[PDB]
Amino acid sequence: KPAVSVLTMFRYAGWLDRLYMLVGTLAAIIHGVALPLMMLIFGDMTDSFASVGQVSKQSTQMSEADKRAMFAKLEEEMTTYAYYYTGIGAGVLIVAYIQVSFWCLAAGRQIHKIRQKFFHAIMNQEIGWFDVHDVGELNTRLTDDVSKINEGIGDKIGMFFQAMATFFGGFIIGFTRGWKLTLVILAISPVLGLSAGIWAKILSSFTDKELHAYAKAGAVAEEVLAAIRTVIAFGGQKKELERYNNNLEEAKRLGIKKAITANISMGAAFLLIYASYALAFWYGTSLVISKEYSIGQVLTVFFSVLIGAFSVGQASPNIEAFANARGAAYEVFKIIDNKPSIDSFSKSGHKPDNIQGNLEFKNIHFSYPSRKEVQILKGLNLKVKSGQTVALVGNSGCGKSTTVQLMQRLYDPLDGMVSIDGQDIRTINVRYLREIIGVVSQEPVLFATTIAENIRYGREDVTMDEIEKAVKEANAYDFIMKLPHQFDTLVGERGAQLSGGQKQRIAIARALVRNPKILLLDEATSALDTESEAVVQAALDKAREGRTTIVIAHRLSTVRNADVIAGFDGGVIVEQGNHDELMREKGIYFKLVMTQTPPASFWRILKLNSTEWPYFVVGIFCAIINGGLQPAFSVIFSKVVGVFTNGGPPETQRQNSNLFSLLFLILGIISFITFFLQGFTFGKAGEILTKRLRYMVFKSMLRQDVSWFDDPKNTTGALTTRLANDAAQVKGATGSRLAVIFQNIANLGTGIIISLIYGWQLTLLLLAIVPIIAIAGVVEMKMLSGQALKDKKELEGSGKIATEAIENFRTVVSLTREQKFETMYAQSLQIPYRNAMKKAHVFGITFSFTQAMMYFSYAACFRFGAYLVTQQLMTFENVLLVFSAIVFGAMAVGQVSSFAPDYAKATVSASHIIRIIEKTPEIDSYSTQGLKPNMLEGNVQFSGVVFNYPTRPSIPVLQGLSLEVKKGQTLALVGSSGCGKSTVVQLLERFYDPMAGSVFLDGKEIKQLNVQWLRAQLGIVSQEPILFDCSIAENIAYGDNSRVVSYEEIVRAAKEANIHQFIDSLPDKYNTRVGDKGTQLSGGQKQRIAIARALVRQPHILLLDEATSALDTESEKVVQEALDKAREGRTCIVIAHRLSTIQNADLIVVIQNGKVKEHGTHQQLLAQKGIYFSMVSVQAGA
Ligand SMILES: Brc1ccc(Oc2c(Br)cc(Br)cc2Br)c(Br)c1
Repeated sequence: KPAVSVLTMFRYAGWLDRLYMLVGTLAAIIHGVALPLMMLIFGDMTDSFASVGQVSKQSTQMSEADKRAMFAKLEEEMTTYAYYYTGIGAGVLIVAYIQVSFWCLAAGRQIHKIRQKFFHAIMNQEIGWFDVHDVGELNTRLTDDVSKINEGIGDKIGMFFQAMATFFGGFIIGFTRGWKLTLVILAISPVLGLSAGIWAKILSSFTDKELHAYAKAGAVAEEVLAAIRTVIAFGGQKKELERYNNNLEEAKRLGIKKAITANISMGAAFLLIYASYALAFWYGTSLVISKEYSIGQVLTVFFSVLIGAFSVGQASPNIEAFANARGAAYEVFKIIDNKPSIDSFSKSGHKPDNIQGNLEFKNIHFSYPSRKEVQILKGLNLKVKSGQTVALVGNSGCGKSTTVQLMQRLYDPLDGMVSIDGQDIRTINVRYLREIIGVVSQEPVLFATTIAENIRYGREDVTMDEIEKAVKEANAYDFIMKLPHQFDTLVGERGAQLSGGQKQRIAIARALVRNPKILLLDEATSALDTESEAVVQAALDKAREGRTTIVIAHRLSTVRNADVIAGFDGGVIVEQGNHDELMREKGIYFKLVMTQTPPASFWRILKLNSTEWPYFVVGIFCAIINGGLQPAFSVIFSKVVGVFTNGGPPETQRQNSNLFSLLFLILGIISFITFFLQGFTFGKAGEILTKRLRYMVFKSMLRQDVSWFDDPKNTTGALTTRLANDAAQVKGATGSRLAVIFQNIANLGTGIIISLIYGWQLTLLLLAIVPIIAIAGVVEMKMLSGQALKDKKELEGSGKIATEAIENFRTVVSLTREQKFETMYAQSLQIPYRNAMKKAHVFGITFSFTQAMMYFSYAACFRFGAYLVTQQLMTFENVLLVFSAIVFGAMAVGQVSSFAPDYAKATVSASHIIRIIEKTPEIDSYSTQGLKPNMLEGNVQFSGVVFNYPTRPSIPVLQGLSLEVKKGQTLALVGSSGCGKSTVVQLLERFYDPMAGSVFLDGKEIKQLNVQWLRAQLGIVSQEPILFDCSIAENIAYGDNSRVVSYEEIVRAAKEANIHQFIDSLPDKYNTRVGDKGTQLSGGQKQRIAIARALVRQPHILLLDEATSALDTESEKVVQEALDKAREGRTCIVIAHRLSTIQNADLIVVIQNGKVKEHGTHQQLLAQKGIYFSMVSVQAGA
């Protein structure tokens, strides 16, 4: 919404840039003007053939006589027109180069300047300005917005003016050569504007419906694939597929409905558009029979106007290009034009010599940019004498840290003054002030360059001698020399990551080359390892003694030797003095002392699509007819102008034109009828295989075993996404693109034959010319993408050293050396500039070439069409025919190149989808194999089990685990931590087979047992029960599948679980809808429901996995009261973390390191003393 003055935007264009734009825009208008002229001549060529076309047939007496006057007229005329044509082509060749080159030149020249100025502006902002802003956004704002600006002031303007030139130029010629047809042509404009308006309403409204339509299915898929382990446990994999299939079934119906309507729309629209012209032209005929117009003039106006008419449309994008570029320039120039109070690029203010370094802080009230919300310094008084070293101590607020902030004048204070020597800080030059102050900060930063270079950021003029003394005076010499490459090493976020204590010591060296008279050390020892801390501390102590210093840390080791110590409470300076005095004060300081002590041929996807042998042949046959039908319109048009040009005696013409125009409208209706067909057939044929594919994928997906679903690669979202995209994308490829690709090859084919047989060698020529301009049209785009990628690569290097400068900014400014990064940025940019210059010459040449190639190619159409061909008996009516036929047949091939990516994007999306079906699991629930034992009573043996999770085969969970539990008794399971407790239940559900060892139930190894039948006997109840959205009766009935469960049966289970209070309490009762769509309830009820479905199954085995995990107060007491009633009739395993409620358990088992450690009945483990005793003691105590 905000935008910029048109004149400010160009403020960096002067002298030449203004001229370039003037010559370019000029040439741009000449260029535009060229096309409607070219069409004007196409009238005069017509009148020439038309005068001879009328007189030639008017004879029917003399022959040789017509070999004289006619041919002479054609000779002089055609040569004239051809000469002019060759003229225009040269014209466009020149202006088209001038157009793009100059504008791109201006663009480059300015954007270079914009970029430099912009970065300079970023570095000039004071810190309070950064504190309030997001640096990341600002950098992305550096690289993206300047690009928008460049796009707008680029050759797009030239294009705009070329377009307006064709539009004006079109409608002028439109009006002068006649006022009638133009008005008649504008008259039909609203209709075309109106039909394409139905499209923006249909598309936008229906696009949501499908996104709404599948949103119902992909919801199923989301609550399923999220709940997977549950549906896997309860084996609802047949139902959860059935549901998805039932929503898919609707989606396809809506999908076919859309297919019907959208094609009706497209067809009807097209028919309106073509009827609309055909009337303008037939109206154009009605005025020729009246001898009001010439048959060539009808052309001249009818072309010029439609050209100019569409030229409006072709300009519209460049308007947007420019506008966006204005709006993009607003926030950029706002930084450039913003001026700081502080600067630091300013040359102003005193520069004292012989600074003795006497500092004082007077009544300083300050607040950081968070402003009125907080005031962190309320008053203040502090002096520090020259050569002394003062220490600042405090509990919190780090108002300590603020004084170091004010002393570099990063912020100016609200009220009060900071005084270096006698003078107010604000009277001294900012840069020089920063140059007389050294700084060592808590988190040290090193820019990416050599150590010498980072030290060279202390001062730009320095020699390895001074570097050496500096690092040796920081005692950083010894440790870096050992490092390879010596001072030439690397540092940064990338490469050569070092000890912090070494980084700080390079930082102290950097600070030391500064030879500052004032030192600020903030926390520099804090957040550092104890051993190296002393190493650095020594350097700090050696860094002072030449200087006056203020230091802030939480280390009261370094403070003692400070000449003065200062405490803060609430921004108010409170205690000051030598250490001893402060202790004698027994105040804040003392208190703190005591406290701290693969693209490939995939046919099989089409083989799946072969489920329909028909609906393809229908569409294809139907589309090829449509292909053959298109050029016939050109044939008509050719003979409408043809017979009319070839007329001879005028009486017969008027009756014929009617016949033709009638036929054409019979063809348009036959075209509509074929088009809707080729649309609908493919559409339905797409929508059904969409179902088949999504079905088979979703089916194969429920086949895989928990091992797969654990993968970081596959998460619920990524799968729904993979599920939608891949299925849409293959529909696309077998969809419209193919129908069209066949319609068009048919269109060129049926055109090329007609043309070829009519014109001998006329066509053969056009087929030499067209492919070359096409290819030449492609190579340009290749070069374009090439240059684009290259420049992207090059400005990226610069933006990288920008990112460094502005992300680490508060440090660079502390060191000054902003001019450094300015210069570096500048040098970096210099390559894309010299590049951007070449870009213009290239862009220009390619464009001009592809225009010229078209105009000269036009000259060849007629010069050969006349002369050699029309000096022969071969005729004009045909030359027109072949012009249109071939030239359109080609432009229909233009659609091939456009649908090219739709195929690739589809095959890649097929690539995964054919694999996701074919992948098979280790444990497949689908295998009907497995024993299905007849004997009821459950036992469970875990023997010698070693298990590692497939995702994390590093730290093992189970190593040599062994358990046994008899029927009808509870096995309590305790652990130090982890899924060691929980993995048991997973393995009994056979989510996994163990690596080594084995687990039996009835004495049969489950590994050889039927996977499904196994899980069918299991009473799984987990931490967070996931309930699908549906009647709670169904969430319960989920407990048993392969059969519909009785109402009284799901009642009994809700009676069991103690959930009945709710289920009767509700208005709907058992038909109420749950899952946070229809209704919401707390976890206790959800759980009791999960308990209900657990024992609807009438399992022989409950599995209670930390069932009380999320729960509170009486809710626990009631759920536990349900679980406790659920077991004791069954084999049970309870890993519950309430050991108070495990006290009554037939066996308790303590898991340690995946081995069982302790086991026995409660009092039996209580009789011992060890892990379980410690477990029951700790949380009974706490
Ligand atoms: Br009759 C008659 C036939 C084609 C005409 O222009 C074309 C041409 Br030429 C080609 C196609 Br495809 C569609 C139309 Br509409 C006109 Br104007 C009148």
